[PDB]
Amino acid sequence: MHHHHHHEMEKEFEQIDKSGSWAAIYQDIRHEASDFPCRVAKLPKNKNRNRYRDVSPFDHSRIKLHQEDNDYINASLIKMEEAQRSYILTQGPLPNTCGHFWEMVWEQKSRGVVMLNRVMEKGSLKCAQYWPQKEEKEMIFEDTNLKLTLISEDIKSYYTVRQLELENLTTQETREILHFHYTTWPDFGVPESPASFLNFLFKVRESGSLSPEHGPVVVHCSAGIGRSGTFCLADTCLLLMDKRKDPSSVDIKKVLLEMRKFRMGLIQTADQLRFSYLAVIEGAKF
Ligand SMILES: NC(=O)[C@H](Cc1ccc(C2=CC(=O)NS2(=O)=O)cc1)NC(=O)[C@H](Cc1ccccc1)NC(=O)Cc1ccc(C2=CC(=O)NS2(=O)=O)cc1
Ligand SMILES: CCCCCCCCO[C@@H]1O[C@H](CO)[C@@H](O)[C@H](O)[C@H]1O
Repeated sequence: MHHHHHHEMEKEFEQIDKSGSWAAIYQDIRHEASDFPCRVAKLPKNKNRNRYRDVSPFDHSRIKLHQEDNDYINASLIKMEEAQRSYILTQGPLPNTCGHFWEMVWEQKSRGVVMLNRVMEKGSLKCAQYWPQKEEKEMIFEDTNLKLTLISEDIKSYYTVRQLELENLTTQETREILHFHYTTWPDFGVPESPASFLNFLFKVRESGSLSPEHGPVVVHCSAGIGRSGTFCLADTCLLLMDKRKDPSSVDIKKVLLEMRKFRMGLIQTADQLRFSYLAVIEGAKF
């Protein structure tokens, strides 16, 4: 990628931004977004497994738990072919689905978990605390054979990184799970700056949590679509620029619509779309 690519990219952002065109672009994405059945998510017995009735995983891409009783979890597999990366986007676990959440992490062989929301937002519980606190580092999930222990916790200004140990109580196998928690990303909003977001994304990448040597990273916010979608779109577009002969050929609208074939509503505001674009052009420099 040469300087002319950077030039066109930056000029384009400026042109879109100065004319406030994000609004129209975002509307077109919403208007063209695909729709597929969500029959399983809507089954009566799955009512208490969904945080929002208007946010469901499509049947074709939903993540199935390996258990036979009820394999449903509100989670979707976002598989980006050209970029060669898979992500699992899920809702913030409910108190009764924290076990399911870790069963998914175990079954999919994930190494990292990216959390982009806070436990309480706008006065209500938007995500059950599914990881241990300092005073009780050990957790055992009801109706599961999984134990979770907090090994380390590093609290920074805009995010916190944790090392966790997940253990299968039946086989005694233990695995290191990295928790990347962005603690200052407002609901329906954007990160404080492209720099903070990029530092976070790069930290996730450097850990190996996004490598094909491990299962798909699990990403979530409250509904698993707005902030989670922004995070994944930026990472994927960055991947495409590093792989393509001509990085300026990346079509952000096309890429987002492709991701939306896997999970509904990815990116919830025009400003989040704008931020994704900004994060990509800023990250392209690195
Ligand atoms: N759309 C939204 O803002 C959020 C989801 C939403 C939340 C957050 C975000 C995020 C922004 C972000 O930046 N990141 S993010 O976390 O992804 C995006 C979307 N959805 C809602 O608030 C909807 C009510 C609604 C429906 C349609 C349109 C508007 C409101 N509320 C519910 O679904 C609660 C509810 C769930 C099940 C039932 C039930 C029906 C039933 O039949 N039985 S029941 O279980 O009681 C009844 C109520
Ligand atoms: C997510 C980041 C996507 C970056 C895609 C940038 C595509 C640049 O596109 C180019 O921008 C130039 C400057 O306006 C125009 O003159 C060119 O005709 C146009 O093809």
